[PDB]
Amino acid sequence: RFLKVKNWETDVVLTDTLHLKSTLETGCTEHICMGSIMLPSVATKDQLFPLAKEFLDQYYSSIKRFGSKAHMDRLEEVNKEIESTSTYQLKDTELIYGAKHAWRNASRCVGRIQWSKLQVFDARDCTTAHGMFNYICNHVKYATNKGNLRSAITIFPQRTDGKHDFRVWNSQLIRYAGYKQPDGSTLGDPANVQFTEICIQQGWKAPRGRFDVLPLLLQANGNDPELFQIPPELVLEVPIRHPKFDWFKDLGLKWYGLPAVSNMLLEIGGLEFSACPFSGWYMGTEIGVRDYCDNSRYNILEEVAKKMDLDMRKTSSLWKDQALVEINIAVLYSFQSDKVTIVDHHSATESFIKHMENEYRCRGGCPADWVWIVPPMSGSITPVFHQEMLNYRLTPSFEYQPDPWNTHVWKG
Amino acid sequence: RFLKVKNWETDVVLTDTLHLKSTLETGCTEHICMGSIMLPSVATKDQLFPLAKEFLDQYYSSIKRFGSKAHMDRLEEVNKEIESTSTYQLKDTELIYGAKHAWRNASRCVGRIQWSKLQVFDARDCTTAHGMFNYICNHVKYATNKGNLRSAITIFPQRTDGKHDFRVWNSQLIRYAGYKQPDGSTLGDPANVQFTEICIQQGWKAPRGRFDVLPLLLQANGNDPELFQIPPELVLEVPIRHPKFDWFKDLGLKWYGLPAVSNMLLEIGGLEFSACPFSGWYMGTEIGVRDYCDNSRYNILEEVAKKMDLDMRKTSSLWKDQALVEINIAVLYSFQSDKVTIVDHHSATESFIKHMENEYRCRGGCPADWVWIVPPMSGSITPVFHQEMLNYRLTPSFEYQPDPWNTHVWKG
Ligand code: HEM
Ligand code: HEM
Ligand SMILES: Cc1cc(N)nc2cc(-c3ccc(CCN)cc3O)c(F)cc12
Ligand SMILES: Cc1cc(N)nc2cc(-c3ccc(CCN)cc3O)c(F)cc12
Ligand SMILES: C[C@H](O)[C@H](O)[C@H]1CNc2nc(N)[nH]c(=O)c2N1
Ligand SMILES: C[C@H](O)[C@H](O)[C@H]1CNc2nc(N)[nH]c(=O)c2N1
Ligand SMILES: [Zn+2]
Repeated sequence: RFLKVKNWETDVVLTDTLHLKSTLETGCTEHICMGSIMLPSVATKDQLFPLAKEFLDQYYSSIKRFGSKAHMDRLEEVNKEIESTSTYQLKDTELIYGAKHAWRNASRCVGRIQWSKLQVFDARDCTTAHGMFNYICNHVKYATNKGNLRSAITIFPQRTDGKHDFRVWNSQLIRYAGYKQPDGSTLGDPANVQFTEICIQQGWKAPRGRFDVLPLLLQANGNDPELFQIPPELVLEVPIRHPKFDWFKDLGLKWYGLPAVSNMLLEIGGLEFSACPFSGWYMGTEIGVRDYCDNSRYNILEEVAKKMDLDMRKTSSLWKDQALVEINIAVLYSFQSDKVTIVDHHSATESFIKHMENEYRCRGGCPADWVWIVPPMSGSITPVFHQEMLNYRLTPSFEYQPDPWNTHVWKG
Repeated sequence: RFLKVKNWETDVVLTDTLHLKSTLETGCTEHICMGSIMLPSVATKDQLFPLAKEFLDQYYSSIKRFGSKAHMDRLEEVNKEIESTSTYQLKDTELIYGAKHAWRNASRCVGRIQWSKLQVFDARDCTTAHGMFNYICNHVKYATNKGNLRSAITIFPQRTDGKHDFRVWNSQLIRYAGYKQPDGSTLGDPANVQFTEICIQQGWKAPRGRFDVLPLLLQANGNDPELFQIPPELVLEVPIRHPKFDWFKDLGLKWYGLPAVSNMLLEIGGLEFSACPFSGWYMGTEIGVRDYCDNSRYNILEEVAKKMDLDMRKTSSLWKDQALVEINIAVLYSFQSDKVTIVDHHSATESFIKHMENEYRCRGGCPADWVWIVPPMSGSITPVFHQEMLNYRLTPSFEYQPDPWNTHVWKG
């Protein structure tokens, strides 16, 4: 009832009781562990009050007024509004708390040491896709902050019935387009090929090149979504050069500064915000390992091996690893020389260990998904590899949701 | 009741029903996942017959005679012997099947494609520590096979009462000694420091150097354990050189050829074999990443960085990664140039994916522990990073057991 997580590189032990607050289910059972399944898995007014009460009880317990006068009245206020409207509305302060804690509880996030420094943009007065575009542009500009990146989230109106849904159809505000070829291969980002042709469907005019920034596809209040192109002055990009290999520029590689995921659902006291794009800054490996070196992504280990004078015949020459380290020294160096915020997987994972100690101290635990926290290269030389982690689903939370084109009752 | 695991680098999907046979518990619940906990957690004659029956039912179902004449008689034979002796004895063939399947079910093992080619040495007639030494020496010689390594396991008598236990006190048959220093630091292998002084306790005379092979500490039939030194001609060692950097020899590094874990418990039809050393061959990373570059192990990233002309001031120069790749090219190259069997983490993980497909095909699944299967470097450029895995505990199995010095009722 009070479980222990050990670190095996430092012999450090912490005791988890925060998992007792856990409510949702993990997909694991007593006889099966699903901690490597990628995505394991309309509401009524009955269900809504325990979720609202539970949330309000932790919000007022966090401003040091649990069960006090303001809390019992807010309880009644929301109870009455859920009887009346079969839903309710969060205070600005409750929205900001809920957002920061959804991040704080995101067990797959290695960057959560920053969770309390999150800028919450309340876009709950938005009514149209143009309104959404405007809010998103201000989000991008604000979070980019000329390379001194700042964490932010923009929260569009919550789901009501279910057919009046606000959705960003992009999986990230800033993504490079993916184009299939005659010979089957892929220019640009193979991840986004289907989306890059959904945009062409709704009317995008593709500049069929490499690092072409995709347009926004914004659905407001359930209406069919509409295309908007982010002003290119708002999309900050870092050209990737190496601090030794001058042929690295000839590779002609660049990535965007702002990782801003836009396809997930924010849940706060039973309220479902289906459009809530949030951004931080990149950890180096997400670009230099996964974006660049994934087989089904940019898949550039070919060239980086070549130009380095590498033994590509033998699988065991570790030419794949050797080009992988250089690519990540190059993204880091390129980003830092342009004063664009980036964190290397060593500093980010040490920060997470530090963050984990803070959580267990003042909170009683820190839900963490080892499978996602360990970086996708050099795993065991980072401190998180050796750190046992308990994963469990606290709320408020970010949750996956299906892509909107699989679910949307179209009409136009 | 019929779960699906997906690969996300190939979009390949397999269906797991083998988990329905699963019996033991995983440590996870519906509300907590412990898949990153390192070690989560005397028998009676009542418990023994279902375990014996279950095992016999799968053994006879494997030689294509399930429920037939020989099976129902063997059932009765073991039933009668568990009534009589409150235990029982495995046939040579049942022992070999049980052993191979404990390996086959070891969800943390990436090398299981070889599980059916396991050499089972039956040492159940052993009575003394000298007998154990003899069996172990023949094991080492056989499995080493002059560098053309062969998988093997030696199975000492099963636990009976609990105070007459056969145990190898070494965690591996071949381990380098670890000596603390005046200035606190460590010569040799810091992992084994406590064992390296337990040997000195029982009378070892330490050649306090680096790669000093430890003596065996063999406990037979519950008696106090005794020291034996493996003939050095039986301990095959690979000097580590790099195929580019001639200062790599000056590092003066070597590892033993034979990974042969000796501290675990083999469980077969409810029978507990507390001493069952088993060996295969090293995957490169266990030496070049964990053994060499772990903080609390040989911790040699210092020098390999230095001699390479590396920027060690900045954490973000990825000097740690850069020395790590070279070290692993060097272990691989050194082992292969000496015709000593070694497998690189690329081939071993591709083989495991191939093996996984075989299992789901002819068996209905393959218990796999993602946390342990993904190699500790370059995780996402190997195919297992992108492979969802269901972990569950089948039997026969290898299980952890406490170190014998924490449990042994001494007397001498
Ligand atoms: C401030 C800098 C940040 C860094 C360095 C960071 C780092 C990461 C990384 C490396 C991942 C793994 C995702 C992948 O590998 O594809 C991740 C996931 C995640 N991040 Fe953070 N992040 C940051 C900010 C944020 C913010 C501001 C939020 C929310 C407001 C957030 C919420 C999440 C969530 C919910 C996930 C997991 C979602 C899933 O299940 O896929 N992060 N983060
Ligand atoms: C044939 C070559 C083999 C290779 C390349 C191999 C590879 C590995 C690796 C890399 C690990 C992870 C352990 C660690 O990282 O410290 C492992 C674990 C394991 N291996 Fe294999 N292995 C081989 C043979 C065998 C054999 C012959 C057996 C049993 C008879 C076996 C049973 C196990 C078990 C039970 C574990 C996990 C034990 C635990 O929970 O710590 N392996 N193996
Ligand atoms: C705020 C943030 C910052 C960052 N630096 N990186 C992030 C990565 C993801 C993310 C991206 C893709 C996938 C699916 C494929 N891996 C899961 C994710 O969590 C995310 F949501 C948010 C991120
Ligand atoms: C047969 C075999 C082959 C190999 N090539 N490697 C192996 C590694 C381990 C092993 C070693 C240490 C630990 C604890 C610290 N990691 C767990 C293990 O499973 C093991 F048992 C067996 C192995
Ligand atoms: C199969 C596995 O669940 C999947 O590849 C996961 C593993 N861990 C990950 N970890 C991070 N940070 N990002 C990912 O995309 C993944 N992918
Ligand atoms: C904390 C974590 O459970 C621990 O470090 C595990 C992670 N995965 C591992 N995987 C392998 N192959 N070997 C290990 O020692 C470990 N250690
Ligand atoms: Zn689990």
